[PDB]
Amino acid sequence: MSLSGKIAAVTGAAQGIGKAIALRLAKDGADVILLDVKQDTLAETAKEVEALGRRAVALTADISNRDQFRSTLADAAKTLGGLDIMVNNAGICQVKPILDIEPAEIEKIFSINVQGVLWGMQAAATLFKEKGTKGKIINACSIAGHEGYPLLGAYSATKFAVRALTQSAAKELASSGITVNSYCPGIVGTDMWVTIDKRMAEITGTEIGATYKKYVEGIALGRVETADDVAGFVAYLSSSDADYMTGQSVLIDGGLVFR
Amino acid sequence: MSLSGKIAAVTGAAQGIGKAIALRLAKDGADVILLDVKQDTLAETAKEVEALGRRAVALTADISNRDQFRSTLADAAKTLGGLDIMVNNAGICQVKPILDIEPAEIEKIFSINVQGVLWGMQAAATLFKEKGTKGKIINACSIAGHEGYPLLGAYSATKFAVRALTQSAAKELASSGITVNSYCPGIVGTDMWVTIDKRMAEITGTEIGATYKKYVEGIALGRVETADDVAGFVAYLSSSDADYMTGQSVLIDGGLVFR
Amino acid sequence: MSLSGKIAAVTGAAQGIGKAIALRLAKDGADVILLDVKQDTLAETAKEVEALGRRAVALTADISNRDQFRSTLADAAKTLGGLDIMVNNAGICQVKPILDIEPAEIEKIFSINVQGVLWGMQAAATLFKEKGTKGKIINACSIAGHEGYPLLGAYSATKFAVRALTQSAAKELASSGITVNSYCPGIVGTDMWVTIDKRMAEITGTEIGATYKKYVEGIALGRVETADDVAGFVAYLSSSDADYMTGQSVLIDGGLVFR
Amino acid sequence: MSLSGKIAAVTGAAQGIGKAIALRLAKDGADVILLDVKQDTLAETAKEVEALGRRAVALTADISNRDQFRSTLADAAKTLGGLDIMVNNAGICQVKPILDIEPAEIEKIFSINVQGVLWGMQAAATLFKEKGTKGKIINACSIAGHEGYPLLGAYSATKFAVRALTQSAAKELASSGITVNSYCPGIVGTDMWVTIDKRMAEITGTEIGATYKKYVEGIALGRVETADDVAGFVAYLSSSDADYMTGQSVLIDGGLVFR
Repeated sequence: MSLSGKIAAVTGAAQGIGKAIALRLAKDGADVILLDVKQDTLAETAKEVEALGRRAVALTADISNRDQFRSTLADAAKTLGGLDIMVNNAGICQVKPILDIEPAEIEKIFSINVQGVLWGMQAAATLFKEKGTKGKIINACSIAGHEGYPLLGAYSATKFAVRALTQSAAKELASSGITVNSYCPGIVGTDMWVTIDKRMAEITGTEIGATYKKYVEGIALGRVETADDVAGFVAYLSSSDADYMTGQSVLIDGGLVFR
Repeated sequence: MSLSGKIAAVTGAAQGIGKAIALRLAKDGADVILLDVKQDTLAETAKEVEALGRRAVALTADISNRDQFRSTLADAAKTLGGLDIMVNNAGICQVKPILDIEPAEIEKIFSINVQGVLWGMQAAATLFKEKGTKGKIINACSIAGHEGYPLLGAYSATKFAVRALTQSAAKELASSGITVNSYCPGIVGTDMWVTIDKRMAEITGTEIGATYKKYVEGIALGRVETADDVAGFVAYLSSSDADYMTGQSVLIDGGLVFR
Repeated sequence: MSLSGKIAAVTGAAQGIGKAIALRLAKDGADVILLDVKQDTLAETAKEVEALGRRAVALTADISNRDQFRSTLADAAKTLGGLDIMVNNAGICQVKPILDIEPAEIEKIFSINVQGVLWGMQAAATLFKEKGTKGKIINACSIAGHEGYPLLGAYSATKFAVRALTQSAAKELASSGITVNSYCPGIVGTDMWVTIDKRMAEITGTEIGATYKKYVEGIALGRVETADDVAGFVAYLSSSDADYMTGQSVLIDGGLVFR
Repeated sequence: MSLSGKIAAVTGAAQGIGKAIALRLAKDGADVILLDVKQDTLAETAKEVEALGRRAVALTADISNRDQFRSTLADAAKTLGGLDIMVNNAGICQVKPILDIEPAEIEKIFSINVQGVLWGMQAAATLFKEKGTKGKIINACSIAGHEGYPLLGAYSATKFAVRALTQSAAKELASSGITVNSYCPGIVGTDMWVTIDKRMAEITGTEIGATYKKYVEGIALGRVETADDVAGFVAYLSSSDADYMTGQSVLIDGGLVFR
């Protein structure tokens, strides 16, 4: 029971990877702050956390709004009595060739994926420094944060930027006893990849379905990633056994990118 | 005379590294499109190019304005009769601890250093694809694009993002015969580093002068970098001898970051 | 709990990091095959494992002997009824300037650190494949397998080699259901660094104290690593929460090398 | 022009990439020390160098013999009146699955590819230091020194080792005014890849054709590399435009490995 007496906050917690993370951290002992954008789906996840025997707080928030993130996270931490782990999971993906990326498009993805991570690090680090907590910041990165991919230039740019922020924050926050690491998933099997494939097809002229299949064919381990696969590594990063790890952006990707 | 009959465009060309690049490319044979923000200093650099025996066009431009960059670069290319090399050199630096970075601050540095590079790649690639030119795109990156540094989180984030964009664009533009690479300088000896040191001191309590000295002490080769050091490698990247190199972000840094 | 029913083998198990690893895997549920070079100290460690209610086989072996390692590992796996996890921990260190490295010296460290890892990988994967088990190979790498360190040319070369073999093996063995990863510790012992620091001053004219400050006081977390820090991450890599991770060489180094 | 007055040594100079390198350095102005294993083909290459109005010394040597390499290089440097540039080009390749690599096999490739590079570095740096020259050591690395490739475990391990020794040597020799870098070609010959592709299918159950497509048709630029591509970058690394570059292992690979 690694996380007994701990409090973890997770962004994008209502579904997908963030939900899996929230539930895994709750199973390992933590009370959970669930942040997302739709109250009704958040409330459902909150009940599943409470069913596992933990306390949950479920609040809508815009991770791209610096001051509101800070205040909302502080409200939730006050309600539960602390904060020990911050998982900056929420992000968005875009698909567009380098030549066709437009200004509003790229401003939008940076606002969510880069500023939103930054604002969450700041909100959590502020709270940690208040009680002298040896806190953990855990950011969502990607295989696309280690290598730039075609048609994913904007997304890759934001995940490289999250890696940068991970490193700079690890170095600056170490003297406050706060570690900062990222997790880098591969191909996580979702309806989302069906959407990516569709777009990719219309852009290129390949057959619908072909691109998603070809990507899966590339994974050394021969299967797609589950949200629980990602959650298992986030659980390690949340634990005492990661105390001495900081600044790292670790691939759990089935053998796609090798570092 | 590697660049005879070639046309190169350089952003931030009026001074510093961009000026050194412009002059070196002109010495190697190219006619030069000089882009920057002050007409009077641009005009001076233009005259030095013309003194080396080349043609120059010198135009003010805001690299963060997508459509204006495209049209201005096109005007200059029409005036000279082509475009073969695009050097996205201009950028800005900020100094601020991770916890204190503000929304307008980070929007500003991304607009210049990330969007501005993107818009220049798009402007140049459009022109190359018009005549079937085997063009070269060369982006300014940094040691801070390979490792995140303390107090340089925003800057590092933008240079990691430029590396991403370099990779994704190299992969997507290869079939058009266009290569995309970046150069990554170290500590380039300038009044700029005196300013960085000053800020860093006020933030931390170290002595004015101490931080710049300590950084120089770190360079394996034992001397600071000159703008001509950077220009020499940009000259290689502009040449035939770099035809088979694409997607790379190469450190010319005196032995600071090792990849 | 985490490794209930599993059997693990660990080289260099009698003392040090390897003993910590062995004891942690036993605490987590695994019976252990302890391999090292001195029977008396192996026997002591086996008794600690047995006191946990775990089964232990303790056998002397030379990791650099391909055929002997194969047969000794197979003998132990037969005794215990299987083999799930192979930790290639044992290795040696040498401190010598690049210019002074001699033929017998470099052959010795490659024999132990590179051939020894390869022979272990071969011994364990032969067992996993002949039985059909989904096994895990876990190799000891280092900060020095990610960056070459002064006076550690030979050691760094061997650790880089280990990372290469981790990646090639991960790619080749994935279709047999076998994962291959490495763990990369930072600075555990400090005496070697005093030595290195002195010798760096003598051979390059660095100041005394300055290399030790750079590397030992350069650790972001501000403390040296313990054997338990290392064993904690090895326990993660042994666990089902690492099932989807392959080909990786992960730094648990207190913030020294950033990837 | 670029290397006027310089003297360079190149191993594997009789044929192939090493002959291209030798001829390019001669064209650029350097007298050349040609080192290889067969006197008759060395003599032919020396005659091509001499036809340029350059001086050549052609001597047989075994790069894996430390003392002999030292004395033969010194003999040649004395004949020509100095030594400025050392290119450690010669190496061998092997294709073998990780599980099947044998002791004499791996010892052979490490002897040639790792010890041979180290002995060359030592032979040249001894000369540079005893005379006080600011020399350049340039080592042959590979895509396989940045990522481990299937069936190329041993070769990849040696090339990773070469990158380590490049970095350690760069750090140790900088204070003597010596730079150390590596060049990392991609895919030049295609026959080896057909072999690898077949053998991958046999050992992992991949489809025939699928490995060759992944690696050979995965080159972004869409064509294999020539010896001239490699020699062009080696010419840059020999030149004063690389003075500030040290510790680097640069990919000229058509867009295969992205760093």
